[PDB]
Amino acid sequence: SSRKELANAIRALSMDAVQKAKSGHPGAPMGMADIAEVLWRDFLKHNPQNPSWADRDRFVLSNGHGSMLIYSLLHLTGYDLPMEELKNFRQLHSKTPGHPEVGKTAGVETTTGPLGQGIANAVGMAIAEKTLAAQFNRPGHDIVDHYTYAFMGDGCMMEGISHEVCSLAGTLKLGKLIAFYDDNGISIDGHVEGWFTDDTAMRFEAYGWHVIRDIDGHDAASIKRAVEEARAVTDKPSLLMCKTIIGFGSPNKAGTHDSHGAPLGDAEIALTREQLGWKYAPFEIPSEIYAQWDAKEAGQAKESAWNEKFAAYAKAYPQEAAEFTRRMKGEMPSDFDAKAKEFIAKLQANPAKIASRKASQNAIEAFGPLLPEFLGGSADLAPSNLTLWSGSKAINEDAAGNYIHYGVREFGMTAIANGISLHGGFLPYTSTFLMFVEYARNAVRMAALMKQRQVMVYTHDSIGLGEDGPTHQPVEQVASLRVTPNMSTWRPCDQVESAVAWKYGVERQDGPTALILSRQNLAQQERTEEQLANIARGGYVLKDCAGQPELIFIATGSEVELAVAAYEKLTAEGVKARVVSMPSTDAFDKQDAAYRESVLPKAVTARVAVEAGIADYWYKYVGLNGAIVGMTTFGESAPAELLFEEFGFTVDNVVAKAKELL
Amino acid sequence: SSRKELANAIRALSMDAVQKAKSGHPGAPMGMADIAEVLWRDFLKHNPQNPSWADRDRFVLSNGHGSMLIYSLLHLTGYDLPMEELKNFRQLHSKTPGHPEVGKTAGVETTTGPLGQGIANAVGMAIAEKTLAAQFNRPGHDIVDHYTYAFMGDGCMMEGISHEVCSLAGTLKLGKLIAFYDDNGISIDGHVEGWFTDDTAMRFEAYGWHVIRDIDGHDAASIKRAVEEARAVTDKPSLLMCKTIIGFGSPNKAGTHDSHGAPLGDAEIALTREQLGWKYAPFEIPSEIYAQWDAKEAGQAKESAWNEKFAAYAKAYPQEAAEFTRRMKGEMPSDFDAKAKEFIAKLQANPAKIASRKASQNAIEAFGPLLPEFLGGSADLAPSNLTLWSGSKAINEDAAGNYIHYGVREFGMTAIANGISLHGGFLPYTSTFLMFVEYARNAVRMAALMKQRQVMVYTHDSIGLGEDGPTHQPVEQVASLRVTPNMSTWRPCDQVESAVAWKYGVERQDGPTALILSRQNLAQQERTEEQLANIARGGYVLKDCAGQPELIFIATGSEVELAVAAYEKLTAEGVKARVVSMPSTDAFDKQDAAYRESVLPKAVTARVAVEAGIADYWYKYVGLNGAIVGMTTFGESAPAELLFEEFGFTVDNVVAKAKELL
Ligand SMILES: Cc1ncc(C[n+]2csc(CCOP(=O)(O)OP(=O)(O)O)c2C)c(N)n1
Ligand SMILES: Cc1ncc(C[n+]2csc(CCOP(=O)(O)OP(=O)(O)O)c2C)c(N)n1
Ligand SMILES: [Ca+2]
Ligand SMILES: [Ca+2]
Repeated sequence: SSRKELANAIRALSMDAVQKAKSGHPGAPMGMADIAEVLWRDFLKHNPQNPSWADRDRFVLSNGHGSMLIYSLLHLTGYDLPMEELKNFRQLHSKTPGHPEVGKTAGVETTTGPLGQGIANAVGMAIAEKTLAAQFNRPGHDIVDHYTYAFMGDGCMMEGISHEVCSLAGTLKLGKLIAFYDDNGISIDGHVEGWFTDDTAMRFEAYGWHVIRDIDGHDAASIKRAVEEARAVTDKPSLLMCKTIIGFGSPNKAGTHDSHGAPLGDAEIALTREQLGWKYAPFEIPSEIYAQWDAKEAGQAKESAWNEKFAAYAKAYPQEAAEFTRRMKGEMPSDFDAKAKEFIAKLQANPAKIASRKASQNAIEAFGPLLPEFLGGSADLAPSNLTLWSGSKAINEDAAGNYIHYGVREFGMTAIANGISLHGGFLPYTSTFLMFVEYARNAVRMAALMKQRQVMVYTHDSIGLGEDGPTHQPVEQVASLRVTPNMSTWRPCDQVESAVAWKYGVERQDGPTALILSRQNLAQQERTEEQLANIARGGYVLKDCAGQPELIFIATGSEVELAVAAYEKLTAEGVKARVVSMPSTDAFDKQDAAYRESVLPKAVTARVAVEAGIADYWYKYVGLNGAIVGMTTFGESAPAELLFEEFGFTVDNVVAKAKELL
Repeated sequence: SSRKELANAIRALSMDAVQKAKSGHPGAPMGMADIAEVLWRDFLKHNPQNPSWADRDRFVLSNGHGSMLIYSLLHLTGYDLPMEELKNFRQLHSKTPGHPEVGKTAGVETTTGPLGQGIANAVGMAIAEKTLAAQFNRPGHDIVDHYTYAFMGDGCMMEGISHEVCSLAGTLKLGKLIAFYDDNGISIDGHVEGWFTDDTAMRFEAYGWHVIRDIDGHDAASIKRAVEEARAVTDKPSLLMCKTIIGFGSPNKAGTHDSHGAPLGDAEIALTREQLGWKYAPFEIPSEIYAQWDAKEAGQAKESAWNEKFAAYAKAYPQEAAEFTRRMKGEMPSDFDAKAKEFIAKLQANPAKIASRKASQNAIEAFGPLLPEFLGGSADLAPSNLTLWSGSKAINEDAAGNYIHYGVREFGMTAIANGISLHGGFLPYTSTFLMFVEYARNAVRMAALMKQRQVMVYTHDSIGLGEDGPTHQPVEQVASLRVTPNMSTWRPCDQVESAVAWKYGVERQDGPTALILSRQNLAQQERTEEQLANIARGGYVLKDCAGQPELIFIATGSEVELAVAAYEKLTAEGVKARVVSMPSTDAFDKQDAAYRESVLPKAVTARVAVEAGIADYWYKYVGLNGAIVGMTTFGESAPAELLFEEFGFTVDNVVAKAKELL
C-alpha cells in the first residue's frame, strides 16, 4: 500500500472511535497521521511485545487530547491493545481513556492532557538517557542509546512551561530530543492569529535549538528528510515545524476549529471516507495493512540484538551490569535500610538544635554514597534549600553527574523530574521554597496521579522565615498537599524526624513525598527506642501522662517545641496531658485502627492542634469541641520571633486555649 | 550634583538600610540606581502628593527583592515615606516591608516578590490604559495617556509566565509598555551561563517587541537615549537590555552572587563609600540632593493641568465623564442592585434545568448592559466556559472592546487581570476549567493578598464533566481555594444560586470571587422569599422538619439534588431531617453567631456532608461524629452518570451513610 493509505488507517480508526463514543478529538489525529506513519514505521526503535525494554526510543504525545492517534499506533504496530478496546474509547474501565494514562495502557510512556507537561516530561527523559549513557557506556559497549520524540501543538507552545523546559534543553545540548510541532493555525477559540503571533522558529533558535521550518506535514518524503537531518545534528535538540491541516480529509470540517473536539458526524464521516479513498467499514482493517504496520518481527530482532550486547557488557563489567538492572527496576540497594537506620539512631543519640533544612542536607550527605541513582537539583536556591552534598556534580559541567541547576523554573523543574522518574534509572529530588509549590502545583499532582517516586524538598515553611514577608510565608500550602490523593507530606520537628522522612520518601515506590522544612533552628526531642520506631507511623505519642489523658496536644514541625513546653506547664499543675507529634498525616491515617485509637483515643475530645499553617485543616483531628492554634490570615514582614508572638504561637496562649477545654 | 552622585543616594540608602535590618538585598538596588535616576527624574509623570492621580504613569518593580530601590525613590522624590520608615526596613508594622506591598506604602503600584508576576501585572496595566483611552478619549480631549514602565531581572526572564505575558503583549501592540532588563549575569546559584543561555534579544524580537541591546546600565546618557528611542516606537512594546554590575560600588562583592541577598558588612560598606565618593553618614542626605530629586512642584503642575483638561472634557462629554468617574472609583451603577434582584426573582419564578456554566453565561448577558466596565476573557476555552455575551467585542479586533482572547495561558491571564484590577476603570473576569486553576494558583493567591476584585469563572468542576478523565476532573481544588485567606468561593446548585454568586462577585470590592460551575445540567430548587434572600448568606436552610432536626445534610452544587432526594426518603421513614445548601463556606463563616447556630445548631451532631470533592475538607462542619459522602481518590474516564454511581453519589448510598449515625 502507499504511505498515504497506511496513514489513512490512523484517520479511519480515530474518526470512527470518536464517533462511537460520541466524545473526543478527531482533529489532531487526522492532521498528524502522515507524520506519525513516517516516524513510527521508519525510525522508532521499539518492541511491541516488550514495552519495558530498557533501551527503547521514548515517544511522548504532548498534545494528549489527540489520544486516538497513540491508540491507533499501538494497535496497528502490534502492542496488546485489541480492536475491542478501541471500540470502547472513553468508556468505563476500558484501556483507552480520553487522555493517555501511563501504567494503564501498554506502550504509553506518560500521562498527558494538561498541556505543556508532556514536552517537559520528554526533556526529562532525554536528560535521563544522556546521563545514564555517560554513567554506563564503555567504548564498543554502548548499552544506552535511544532517542526521545515528542509531538506538540499550539497550546503547548503558548503555555509558559514550554519556555522553561525548551530553554533549559538548549543549554544542556540534548541532541537526541526531536520534537514535531503541529502547526495547523487553529486552537479552540478559532484562528490563532488573534492571540498567538510569535515567530516560533526564531524563538527556538534563541534557545539554541536546531529548527527546520515549513515542512509539508502531509508529504512523507519531506517529513522523512527532515527527520534524517535532525538525527544527524547531535549537539542541539531539534524542532520540526510541520504545516498540517487539522481534520485532514474532511470536506467540510478540515481546517476549522469544529474538527478540534467533537465527533465529525456520520454524514461527514461518509464524505471523508470518499475523499480519502478509504473503503473499509468502521473498525475493519484489512490483513495487508496490518502486515505493513506490524512491528513484532523487527521489534524482537532489535531487542534480541541489544540483549546480546548487554550480555557481553555484563561479562566485562559485572558490577556495572548489576547496578544498571537494579536502577532500571527502581530497586533499593540491599544494605540501604540497615545503614539508614544506623544513621537515624546516631542522630537520636547526639542531639543538635539545627534547622530541618540543614538536617535534610545532612541526610542527603549520608544517603548520597549509598544511592548512586540520585539525580537532584534546586530552582536557583541551592544555597538556601541546601541541596548540594559533597558528592554532587552538576550535569552542565559533567554529563555523568547527579545534580541539575534548574534555574528559576519551578513548574518545568517538577515536570522534568517526572520525566526522569518515568524513564527509569534514577531517583530524582527537586527543591524550592514551599510558597513556590504554587508555581509547580499541577506537576506535583501529576506525580501523584502517575504514581511516580520523586522527593520534593520544600524549605522556608512558615512565618518562621521572617522578614521576606507575606508573599513568601506559607500559610495554606501544606493543607493543600495533605488533601491531594496519593501525596505523602512530612513536616518533621527535628533532625531525627527529618532523617526518617527522607528514608520514607526514597523507599516510597508508588508516589511522591514532600518534605516541609524550616529555615530556623529546631530543638531535638528525646525518644525511647519504641518512640524512634513509631516516627515512621506518621503520628505517635511523644510525651504522655500516667493514666489516661484528659487533654491531648497535636503538633507538627517547629510547633512541637511549643506544645511540649505547654505540656510541661500543665503537667506541673496536675493535668494529665499528652503530646502527639504528627510529622505525616497520610502515614498516620494508613495505620491500623487500634494503633490510631491508642494515640488519639476517641473518648478524649479535649484536643488542641498547634501548627503555623491554616487552621481549618485541623478539624479533621480535633473535631468541633477542640481548639486550634493556627494561622487564619496572611503573614507579615518582621523578624520571626516577633511574628510567632504576634500570631499567638507562645506558651501562654497555648496553655490558655487548652485550659478553656478543661 | 552630577547624575552619578544623585544615583549614589539610592545606593547609600539601600546598603545602609539593609545593613541596619541585617536582612534584605542590596545587589539589585546598587546595580539599577543609574537607570532609575534617569527614568524617574527625566521621564516619569507622577505627583508624589497624589499617588492616586488617575493619569499618572505606572511603575512596576518586577524584581521585587530589590525593594530598597523603590523605597529610596519614593522617599527622595517627595512621597509620604519618611526617613524613619527607611530606618525600620523589614521591621514589624513599618511602611517598608521586605517586598513592596500595594495599599500599605504610598506610591507602590502592586505587590511583587513572586518572580515573573510584576511584568504580568504591568502588561495588564498597559492593556487597561490602552482600552480606557480607546473608550474615553475624544478629539482634542485625550484624558487617558500614560506609560507603563517595568524593571525585571534574570529570574523573571527564566520564569514561564514571562513567555505567556510578553508573547501576548506583542500581539496586542502595547507601545506604551517599556521594560528594562537588569542584565547582570548572576542569579542565586552563581553565574547564570550554567543554566540560562537564551539569546534574550532574539526571543523578544520573536514576540514582536522593539529591542535595544547592550545598553551600558551605568552611563546616564546611553540610558536616556534608549528611553527616548523606545518612547518613539508606538506600535510595539520595548525591551531595554541594560548591562549592569550587581552590587555596583562594592570593591569585593560587586559582580558576585554574594551581593544578591545578604548585608555587605560594616567594613565593606566603608570601602563602598570610599569607592563611590559618598561622604555622608548613614541615613544622611544633604538638602541639595533632596532639591534635585524632589518632584512635588513639577508633579502638582502636571496634575493641575490634567484636572483642567478633565473639567473641559466633562463640559463637552458629560455622560462619558460621569462614567469615567464612577468606573475609576469602582462604584456600581445606582440601578444595578434593583435590576439584579429583579433578574434573580424572575429566575426563581421560571425554573430551568441547565448547567451552572450556562446559568453563568445568562448572568453575564443580563449584567453586561449594566456594567460597561467588564473586561473579560477565557484561556482559549470561550465555547466551553461560555464567557462571551451578545455585546462582547474582542480587543484584538476593536481596541474599545471588552473581551480578551488570552490564548492557552492561565497563569499569565490571571496575573494580567490582577494588573487590570490594580490600574482602575475595569472589573475583570477570567475563565478556564477548574483543574487549570493549578496552573495559575499563585496569581489567584496574589489577587486575594492584594485585595483586588476579579471574578474567576471555573467550569467543569467535578467528575460530572465525564469522559476527559482524571487529568481534568477536579477533586481537591475547591478545598484549596476555600482555605485561602480572603478568597470567596461559590459552588451554586442551580441557575438562581448562580445569579446570586455573580452578583456577590461583582459587588465584592476587597477581594476576588471564584465561581465553581458544572458542565452538566442542574435541577432548580424551590425557595420561599426568605430562602431566596438567604442565598447571599452563603449557607441556608433549604428543607426542614418540625422542631429540632435529628440529622442535617450539608451539600453544595450538583450534590444538593442528591441530598434533597435523601431527605425525602428519610422523612418518609419518620426521621426529622434538614438540608442546608452551602454555596459559599466563606460567606457563611462571616455571618453572625446567631445566624450560624440557627442553621447548624451545635447540639445536633449527626451531620452528613455531600459533595463531589475531597472528603477531608468537610470535618470543619461535620466534626468527628458525622459522615461525609465525598471523593477520596482521583477520577476515571467514563460518561458522567456512570462515575457518580461508581463513586457513591447515589441516593441509596447517601441514605445508608446517614442511617449509620442514627
Ligand atoms: C493546561 C491546559 N489548559 C487548557 C486545556 C484545554 N485544552 C485542550 S486542547 C486546547 C487547545 C487546543 O489547541 P492546540 O494545542 O492547538 O490543539 P489542536 O486543536 O490543534 O489539536 C485546550 C485549550 C488543557 N488541556 N490544558
Ligand atoms: C517565583 C519565585 N521563585 C523563587 C524566588 C526566590 N528568588 C528570589 S530572587 C531569585 C533569583 C535572583 O535572580 P535575579 O532575578 O537575576 O536577581 P539579582 O540577583 O540579579 O538581583 C530567586 C530564585 C522568587 N522570589 N520567586
Ligand atoms: Ca493547533
Ligand atoms: Ca540577575
